[PDB]
Formats: sequence, structure tokens, C-alpha cells
Amino acid sequence: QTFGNVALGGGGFVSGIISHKTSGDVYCRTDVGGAYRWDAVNSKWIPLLDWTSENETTYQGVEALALDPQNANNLYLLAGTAYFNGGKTAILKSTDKGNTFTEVIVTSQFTAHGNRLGRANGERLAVDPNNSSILFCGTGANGLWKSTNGGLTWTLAWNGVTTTSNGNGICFVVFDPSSVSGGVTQTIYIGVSRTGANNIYKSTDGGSTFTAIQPDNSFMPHRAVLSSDNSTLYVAMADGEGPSNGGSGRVYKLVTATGTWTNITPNGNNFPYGGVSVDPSNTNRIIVSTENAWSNNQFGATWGDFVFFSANGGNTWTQKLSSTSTLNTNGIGWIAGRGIHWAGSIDFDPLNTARVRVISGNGIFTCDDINASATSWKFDVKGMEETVVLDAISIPGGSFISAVGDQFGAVYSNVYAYPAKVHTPTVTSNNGIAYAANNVSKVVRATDQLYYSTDQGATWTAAASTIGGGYGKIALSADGNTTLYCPSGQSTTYYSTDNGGSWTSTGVTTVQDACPIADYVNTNKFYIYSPTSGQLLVSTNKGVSFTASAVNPGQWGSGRARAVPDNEGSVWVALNGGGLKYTTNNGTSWTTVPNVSYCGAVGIGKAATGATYPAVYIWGTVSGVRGMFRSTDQGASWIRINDDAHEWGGPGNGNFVMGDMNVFGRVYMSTVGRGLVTIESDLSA
Ligand SMILES: OC[C@H]1O[C@@H](O[C@H]2[C@@H](OC[C@H]3O[C@@H](O[C@H]4[C@H](O)[C@@H](O)[C@@H](O)O[C@@H]4CO)[C@H](O)[C@@H](O)[C@@H]3O[C@@H]3O[C@H](CO[C@H]4OC[C@@H](O)[C@H](O)[C@H]4O)[C@@H](O[C@@H]4O[C@H](CO[C@H]5OC[C@@H](O)[C@H](O)[C@H]5O)[C@@H](O)[C@H](O)[C@H]4O)[C@H](O)[C@H]3O)OC[C@@H](O)[C@@H]2O)[C@H](O)[C@@H](O)[C@H]1O
Ligand SMILES: OC[C@H]1O[C@@H](O)[C@H](O)[C@@H](O)[C@@H]1O[C@@H]1O[C@H](CO[C@H]2OC[C@@H](O)[C@H](O)[C@H]2O)[C@@H](O[C@@H]2O[C@H](CO[C@H]3OC[C@@H](O)[C@H](O)[C@H]3O)[C@@H](O[C@@H]3O[C@H](CO[C@H]4OC[C@@H](O)[C@H](O)[C@H]4O)[C@@H](O)[C@H](O)[C@H]3O)[C@H](O)[C@H]2O)[C@H](O)[C@H]1O
Ligand SMILES: [Cl-]
Ligand SMILES: [Cl-]
Ligand SMILES: [Cl-]
Ligand SMILES: [Cl-]
Ligand SMILES: [Cl-]
Ligand SMILES: [Cl-]
Ligand SMILES: [Cl-]
Ligand SMILES: [Cl-]
Ligand SMILES: [Cl-]
Ligand SMILES: [Cl-]
Ligand SMILES: [Cl-]
Ligand SMILES: [Cl-]
Ligand SMILES: [Cl-]
Ligand SMILES: [Cl-]
Ligand SMILES: [Cl-]
Ligand SMILES: [Cl-]
Ligand SMILES: [Cl-]
Ligand SMILES: [Cl-]
Ligand SMILES: [Cl-]
Ligand SMILES: [Cl-]
Ligand SMILES: [Cl-]
Ligand SMILES: [Cl-]
Ligand SMILES: [Cl-]
Ligand SMILES: [Cl-]
Ligand SMILES: [Cl-]
Ligand SMILES: [Cl-]
Ligand SMILES: [Cl-]
Repeated sequence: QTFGNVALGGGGFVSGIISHKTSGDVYCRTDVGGAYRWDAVNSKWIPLLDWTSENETTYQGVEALALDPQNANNLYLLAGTAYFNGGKTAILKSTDKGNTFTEVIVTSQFTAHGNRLGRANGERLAVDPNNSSILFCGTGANGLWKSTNGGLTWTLAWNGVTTTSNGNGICFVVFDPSSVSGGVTQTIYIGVSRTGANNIYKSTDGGSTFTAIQPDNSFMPHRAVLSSDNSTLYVAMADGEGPSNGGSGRVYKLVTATGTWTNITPNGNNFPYGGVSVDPSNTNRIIVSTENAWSNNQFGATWGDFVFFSANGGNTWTQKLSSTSTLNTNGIGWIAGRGIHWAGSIDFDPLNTARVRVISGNGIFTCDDINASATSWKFDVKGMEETVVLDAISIPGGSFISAVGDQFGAVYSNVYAYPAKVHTPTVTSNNGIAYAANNVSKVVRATDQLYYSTDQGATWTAAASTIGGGYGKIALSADGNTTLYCPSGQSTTYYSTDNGGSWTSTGVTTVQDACPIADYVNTNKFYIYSPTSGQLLVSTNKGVSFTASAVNPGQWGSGRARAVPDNEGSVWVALNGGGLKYTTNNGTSWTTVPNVSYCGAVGIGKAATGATYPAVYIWGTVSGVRGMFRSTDQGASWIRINDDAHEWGGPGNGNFVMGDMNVFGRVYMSTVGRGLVTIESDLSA
């Protein structure tokens, strides 16, 4: 209720599906946005890692997820991202299906990178099916590790493999619990993400020594699974690790009693393969998915990977995703024309193996009846949001409009309703958006080119020219007639009085990735805060020229400063470790907000009833507590409106907080991998 998301649905890469082969619990992991449990009672995904603080953004990268065959309550994640928090890596252990976790930091022993090449391979973390206290973990670069205390500490088990050219190392670990001594499983199979050297190994002494067994080192394994009866190991492989490389591949099966490998590649098509699943009650019933194939014209509407099913252990196969399939959008209209790609994990639902889930670069798709002649695949992403949101606007009396990486963004009359369409044309992303305060039908967005709308985002027309380059931040004057624009990666802000028919430099040439801001009241006034110089630059001639204000707010803040409705000359600046300041006089002087020792982002929203100033929202540290705070009294007092369970890793790539201008208390925040989060902070009930 209080915490949620703008509805979009999936929109990023789910890198693995893991189900409990006895209880039927289903989970997934993602590369940039944590992990989820499928709540089959309520039919929605439940995020499990929204508690990660900004000191734990790293854990949004989930490299492996393991369940305990003997106890469905246990759940383990290997979490870490190379580029956050020093690459800090942990085993995250839960005894309650992910409702709560214990953190076991392992960085100095081994690291993980959820956004690595090879990330859909797995699972490289596994629980001994005979002994809940024993886990093994293959690592990308540090060998094979084990724990004998349920994941609390780890030791090096085997180092015959450590590093590989692709950085992905040991990429699956599978136990055969038919082989046991002293209550410790003795047979372990591992896969290694390399070609031209040994890459599938078997130990029969509990992981102390391994023997190479692969039939063809031209291909590296992605995933493997052992049938419930322990008789047959199925392996998907390709000549690259995926998800976005690999040009050919195979499916193999190993009959363990005789060590017999059979090439069961569907139709000898030799596509790159990643996903494989076996029915827990039928060794011979299997399904596979290609990974990084693109020549399947799914639904007749899109291009992506293939899915093949067999009931005879791979002797013959039937396609289960093709041009005759249909896409059930499940009320999420914008997914039409998109499909299943990077399909490096596929899973029969253990409770009913007529049902199959498959991953994709844009979410997860579910076929509830794999036996149908013309299969129906549902975009099955309720509760899941994985996009990287880059900008947004909230129009008083109008729509909320997002600018999103990969899935472009949408126009919302109800932010909790799934969009029928996303902004088109877009190339890759929209990274900036603006509207005219006194001409609210006029909106502009920045992709490879600028696009203008005269109907509040419903339709778009390209600017005649987009000066400098695309993807920059943008402002529209209050009257809508002037645009200011700084191309991404460039340091000059330009102005146009004709929707980009012509451009002229503002004279501001030294603010890289400038975020120009229009005053809401005075159509001739704009501001640019420069982190490098520490200056607030102000224009009173509609962008023709700027001057620095009398007093600098200070250096090294966020470029995303905010003007204030109904308050000409007011600007709030998030100063990072310099705190939070605001001016009411165009930067002639500044108020230091007491008790704010750090502020990463500031946004404005609808005023409280009976208040005289718009509400202010920050992501920052107030009296020593980092989180989301609201002030309804112009910064004199603050209240925390998030909680320790809802931090999401902080503001992430888009680095913004913004209030809704129509719904008091509602605030939006960007994230590294959880879409656009919302807090409905008006707790009046
Ligand atoms: O090229 C395609 C290829 O990419 C591989 O992945 C690697 C690649 O990732 C790019 C971005 O991935 C994107 O996620 C995708 C995801 O992969 C998809 O599967 C799917 O789910 O969609 C998402 C979204 O599209 C991430 O969103 C994106 O963040 C990744 O880009 C990296 O971002 C890091 C974090 O920073 C950004 O977010 C926090 C903000 O505060 C930052 O402003 C913003 O940059 C970047 O790291 C940051 O880098 C700066 C500067 O670093 C530089 O200067 C100092 C030197 O010491 C550094 O070495 C030097 O790089 C740091 O100051 C900062 O501390 C750090 O956090 C990062 O540079 C940027 O690339 O690229 C990074 C690899 O790690 C990924 O493996 C895929 O594997 C592959 O399949 C294919 O897609
Ligand atoms: O014509 C049909 C088909 O015929 C085959 O025979 C041919 O080989 C195919 O190329 C062709 O299909 C088209 O394939 C490309 C990929 O092509 C590359 O790989 C195969 C090579 O043969 C070829 O030479 C290569 O050029 C597909 O492109 C991929 O599309 C997906 C999905 O894109 C959709 O969703 C995002 C939206 O922005 C797009 O408009 C929409 O189409 C992309 O996946 C998303 O990627 C981003 C991360 O981006 C980055 O990593 C990969 C890199 O290529 C890209 O440039 C980077 O930006 C993630 O955040 C998303 O989560 C993920 O879903 C791929 O990035 C992209 O390569 C064509 O769609 C397909 O029609
Ligand atoms: Cl269900
Ligand atoms: Cl299991
Ligand atoms: Cl159980
Ligand atoms: Cl046990
Ligand atoms: Cl103990
Ligand atoms: Cl070593
Ligand atoms: Cl190698
Ligand atoms: Cl050995
Ligand atoms: Cl079986
Ligand atoms: Cl064997
Ligand atoms: Cl065949
Ligand atoms: Cl085929
Ligand atoms: Cl292909
Ligand atoms: Cl077929
Ligand atoms: Cl697609
Ligand atoms: Cl709304
Ligand atoms: Cl659309
Ligand atoms: Cl208006
Ligand atoms: Cl126009
Ligand atoms: Cl005006
Ligand atoms: Cl700057
Ligand atoms: Cl300064
Ligand atoms: Cl003024
Ligand atoms: Cl704002
Ligand atoms: Cl709390
Ligand atoms: Cl937390
Ligand atoms: Cl309240």
C-alpha cells in the first residue's frame, strides 16, 4: 500500500528461474534489480532485496540462487556487483523463503558480479541434497568453495579451475545424492565457462578431486540439471557464455550409470542453448531454450529465441514457441511486438509441469499449457519492475510521464495502471523530458533526437534538428516557446525558439551534462547548477545568456537542481556531502538546511493542506539517518517516509526524487534495477 512502483512490467533481464522440486515454490533472480519470490496465492512477484541500503546497492546483482531440497524454507543468494560498493559480495542466507536475510560477506574470499557476461548461466551455488549444512559455490574467478555450516563460513574446496578468459569461471554445480558417505554427498558435477579446455567435471569424493568428462570442449555449458531419479544430467551449451554472445551450441544428456553422453540437440539445429529443464516426475520429459538466437519469428510479430520440448529424453523434439504461438499481454499492452530473447533459463513448474516459465531480456513469460498445438505465452510480470528510469515529470492537472532506459517510458493518467504504449519513436532510451509550466500540452523528450508533443505526450514529432547529440537533459520555458538543451556527454547548453528549427549557444560551455531548469512563473527565467564550478547560473533573457549568482551554493552536488512552483527565484540544490541548500532570490543568498549532512537528490511535490509552500522530498541523511524524507514546512522539519525494508539500493542511475504535483505525499524515486518506485507517504487513513 505505502510502498510500490509505477506500473510498467518487467522490462529488464531476469537471469534465472529456480523452483523447489518438492514444494513447488518459484523464485527468480535478476542482474541489476534483486530477486523475487512468486506469490502463487496472490499471483504476483514479491521483491526480496528492496531492503538493501545505499551501502548495499551491490546486492541488487544476484549471480546465483539456491534452494535446499530437504527444507523449502531455506534460500541462499550469491549477490554482488563489481561497480558498486567496492564490489562487496555476500552470501545472503534466509530461513524463511526470503522474508528475512542474514548477510555473510565473502568479498575477500570470492566476488560476484550479477551483471557479468554469462550471468544467466547456473546455478553455481547449490545445497547438498543429503545434508542441509553443506553448500558448494562455483565462482567466476576464485575456484570452487564450500561451507559445512549452512553458509556461515566458506573454504576453498578445489582450484583446478579459477579464472577464464570471459571472467565467468565455474558456472554450474549439481549434486548427485545417490552417492553418499557419512551423510555427505560424494558425487558433484561442475561446469566451466570456457572452450578449448576441460569444462564439465565429475567428482566422486565430495569435491576434493575432479575428472573431466565433457564430450566436446568446442562448447561451454550454460546450465545443467539432474533428473529426480539421479539417472540423467541434461546440459545446455554454446560457444559463448551468453546472454548476448554465442553463435552455435548443443544440448547433451549424460546417463550417469554408464557415463554415456548423447548429443540431443534439437533437429541438429546447432543454435546456442542456455535453458534446460526436466520434469521432476519424468526423466524423459525435457524442455530447452536457445540463448542469443534471433531467427524465430515469434507470434509472427517479433524475433528472438526458440523453445523445444521432448517427451523421449531428447530423441525427438517439438517446437513450443514459433510464429503460430500467441502472446498474452496480460493487460500490459506495450509488450505487443516484443518477445522472448536471451532465454538462458527455462523451468517446468513443479506443481504442474504442463506449465513452463522462460526468462527474457524484458521479463519472464509463462506458458500455462505447453501441450497446446498453438502455445500461448503470457507476459507474467505482475509485481516485477526492473527498468532503469532516467527522468520524469508530474504535470499539475495532467499526466505523469516517464523517460526510461530500454523500454522508453509512458504517459500515465494512473501511475498504477499498465501502459498500452510506450513512447515512440525512441532509440534505446529517453533520458530527458520536460513540459511547459503555463502550456502543459507541450512536452519534449530526448532520445537520439528531440521529440516534441502538442498533446501532452500522446503523439510526437521530431525536432527539425537536434544540435550536438542526443540523450541530453532539457527544459521548456513556462510559455513553451523556448527549449534549452545540453546534449549528453557535452558541455554546451543551447536554446531554440522554434522547436529545434534553429539552435544557438546560451554561452554556457563549461557545464558537462547540464540539467537546465525553467522557472515556473517567469517564462524568461532559467537556471543551471554547475557541480564543477559550484555556481548557480541564472538567465533572465530566456536563455540568451546566463550569469553566476552572487553566492555559490557550493561544488560537487547533483546537477539536478529544482525550481519551485509559484515561487519565482527559488531553487533547491542537493549538494551530496555538502547537504541541502535553497535560495529564494536567484542565488544571491542561500539557506543551509540544518541537520541534513548529505543529500543525493531533491524533488518538489504538492503542498500539504494548510501549508504555504510545496512539499519537499529528499534522499539524504537527516540527523544521521539516510533515507527518504519529506518536509511540508519549507525545510524547517523533516520526517522519514521510507523504512529499512524499502531502500532499493538508493536513487541509482537516474539519481532523482520527485513529488507528484496532484497527489499529496506521493514521491517517486529512480533505482538501479527496480523501475520507478513510489511512496504514498500521506498516511492519513
Ligand atoms: O555493452 C553491452 C553489454 O553490457 C554488459 O554489462 C556490462 C556493462 O553494463 C552496462 C550497464 O548495464 C545496465 O544494466 C542492464 C543489464 O545489463 C541488462 O541485462 C538489463 O537488465 O538492463 C539493464 C539496464 O539497461 C546498467 O543499468 C548500467 O548501470 C550498466 O552500466 C554501468 O553502470 C555503472 C554504475 O553507474 C551508473 O549507475 C550509478 C550512477 O551513480 C552512475 O552515475 C552511473 O554511472 C558504471 O559504474 C560506475 O562507473 C563510474 C566511472 O567509472 C570509471 O571511472 C573510474 C574507474 O575506476 C572506472 O574503472 C571507470 O569505469 C564510477 O565512478 C562508479 O563508481 C561506478 O559505479 C559502469 O561504468 C557502467 O558500465 O558495463 C559494466 C559491466 O560491469 C557490465 O558487466 C552485459 O554483460 C552484456 O550482456 C551486454 O549487455
Ligand atoms: O531480423 C531478425 C533477426 O535475424 C537473425 O538472424 C539476426 O541474427 C538477428 O540480428 C535479427 O534480430 C535482431 O537481432 C538483434 C541482436 O542482434 C545482434 O545479435 C545477433 C547478431 O546476429 C547481430 O549481428 C547483432 O547485431 C536484436 O537486438 C537486441 O534487441 C534486444 C531487445 O531489444 C528490444 O528491447 C529494448 C528496446 O530498446 C529495443 O528497441 C527492443 O527491440 C536488446 O536487449 C535489451 O538490451 C538491453 C541492454 O543493451 C545492451 O546489450 C546488448 C547490445 O546489443 C545493446 O546495444 C546494448 O544496448 C537490456 O537492458 C534489455 O534488458 C534487453 O532486453 C539487445 O540489446 C539488442 O542487441 C533485435 O531486436 C532483433 O530484431
Ligand atoms: Cl500461478
Ligand atoms: Cl529442490
Ligand atoms: Cl520442505
Ligand atoms: Cl540434513
Ligand atoms: Cl554451528
Ligand atoms: Cl587458488
Ligand atoms: Cl579460458
Ligand atoms: Cl583434481
Ligand atoms: Cl526422474
Ligand atoms: Cl556419470
Ligand atoms: Cl532431433
Ligand atoms: Cl529446428
Ligand atoms: Cl539465430
Ligand atoms: Cl516442431
Ligand atoms: Cl524484443
Ligand atoms: Cl496517478
Ligand atoms: Cl508501444
Ligand atoms: Cl496550461
Ligand atoms: Cl514540432
Ligand atoms: Cl508564461
Ligand atoms: Cl559542472
Ligand atoms: Cl563554490
Ligand atoms: Cl525573482
Ligand atoms: Cl521536482
Ligand atoms: Cl525502519
Ligand atoms: Cl535496509
Ligand atoms: Cl503523513
